[PDB]
Amino acid sequence: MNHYEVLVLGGGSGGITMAARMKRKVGAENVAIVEPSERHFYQPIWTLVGAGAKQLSSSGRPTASVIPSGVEWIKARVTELNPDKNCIHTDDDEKISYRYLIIALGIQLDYEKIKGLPEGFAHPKIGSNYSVKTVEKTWKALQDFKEGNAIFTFPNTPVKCAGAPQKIMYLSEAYFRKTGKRSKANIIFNTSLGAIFGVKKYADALQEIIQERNLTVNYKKNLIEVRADKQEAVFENLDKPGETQVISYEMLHVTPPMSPPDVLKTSPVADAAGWVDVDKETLQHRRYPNVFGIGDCTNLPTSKTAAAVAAQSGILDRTISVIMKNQTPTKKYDGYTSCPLVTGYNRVILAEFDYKAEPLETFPFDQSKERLSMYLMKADLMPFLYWNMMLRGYWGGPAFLRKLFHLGMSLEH
Ligand SMILES: Cc1cc2nc3c(=O)[nH]c(=O)nc-3n(C[C@H](O)[C@H](O)[C@H](O)COP(=O)(O)OP(=O)(O)OC[C@H]3O[C@@H](n4cnc5c(N)ncnc54)[C@H](O)[C@@H]3O)c2cc1C
Ligand SMILES: [Cl-]
Repeated sequence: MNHYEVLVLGGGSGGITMAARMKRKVGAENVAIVEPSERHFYQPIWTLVGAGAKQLSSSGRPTASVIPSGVEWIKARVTELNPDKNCIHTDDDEKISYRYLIIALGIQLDYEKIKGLPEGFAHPKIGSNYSVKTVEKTWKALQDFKEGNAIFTFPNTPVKCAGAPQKIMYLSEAYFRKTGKRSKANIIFNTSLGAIFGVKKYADALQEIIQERNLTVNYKKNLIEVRADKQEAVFENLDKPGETQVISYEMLHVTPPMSPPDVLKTSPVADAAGWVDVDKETLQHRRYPNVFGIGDCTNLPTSKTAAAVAAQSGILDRTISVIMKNQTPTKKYDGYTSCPLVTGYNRVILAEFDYKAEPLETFPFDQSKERLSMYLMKADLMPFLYWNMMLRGYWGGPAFLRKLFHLGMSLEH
């Protein structure tokens, strides 16, 4: 049975970042990544891809080109987790043991929970920014929009980047004004949630936009059926159960229902809902002390964002180092996360907050305003930071940046 001191499950944002950091602690030959996909994507780009502002090719690189040098890429899927015996099963019929385990399997998309998807994507006028197979269909549907309803959904499940389903709406509405079709478009946001955003400061700002641009937002409305050939969508009224509505669309962006990865749902490392059961502050597993979790696959009570993964990687780096010296972890993860809310083709409301859902802004100015600077940062600077800093283990969030920015705001006050 092959053994690795540190075994990383998943070759995404959290997996590649943790493998880079652990490589410095224990050596590249003592680290392994279990990842099936041959491509690695910076998913935050797909919002602008579906809006036509960015190309899909720029968001992906071969998985081989982000594996840390010297670290073994176990190209396969995880099929079973047996933490009581510190081992893992693999769709190549291979068993792997570990001294420490880092689980970073992300979140799972389930378009099939909606009738009848994904078969409906074979037809025009419908897309989804959440899949590499459908993000370009969002842009094609936005280009070919003539007249009618432009409908954007938010499912009744946990999601990754909760702001993305409404980012493309603001971008679509700006495109309609840009190209002389706003008078023809009826923009509808049907969300299963009862609020536009989970933080008061940024939700109030997003509400100003919704009123100013005459966007229709129906809360507690969930998409249940797509009749793609008919170009109809069926929504259920979560507020009055039993009520359903069939509505035509000239453009339909679908945010799929999401769930923990299937291999984790009934796994011994999951909680009652299927997420990896980890400590809120240290990211160490609550049952098995040599198991750790990071990212969308965990039950960390904060937003599932790559920005949260960056902040979690720094905490988890310390947690495992302290555990490696038999000590007790002291640095607590604050639940930092950020959703770069694109409101136009050159504006971004940069929401940053913590576990208490209170703003934790990095910059001195008020980030609840739409800013060209925050757009230029997200579009033209974050991608470089992602490939070159974070995936190499040199980015643990903007905590140090926030402190030194506030120090200068004390030098001035
Ligand atoms: C459209 C969109 C826009 C977004 N915009 C932003 C943004 O502006 N800011 C932000 O902070 N976040 C954003 N996000 C969120 C961000 O992309 C994710 O939260 C981030 O990638 C989470 O990292 P992760 O490692 O936990 O998951 P991932 O990066 O998705 O990694 C999961 C990996 O696990 C692998 N895997 C799955 N199952 C198995 C298995 N059984 N065995 C082995 N490997 C497996 C997958 O192949 C994948 O490589 C956005 C997401 C989307 C979809
Ligand atoms: Cl760090």
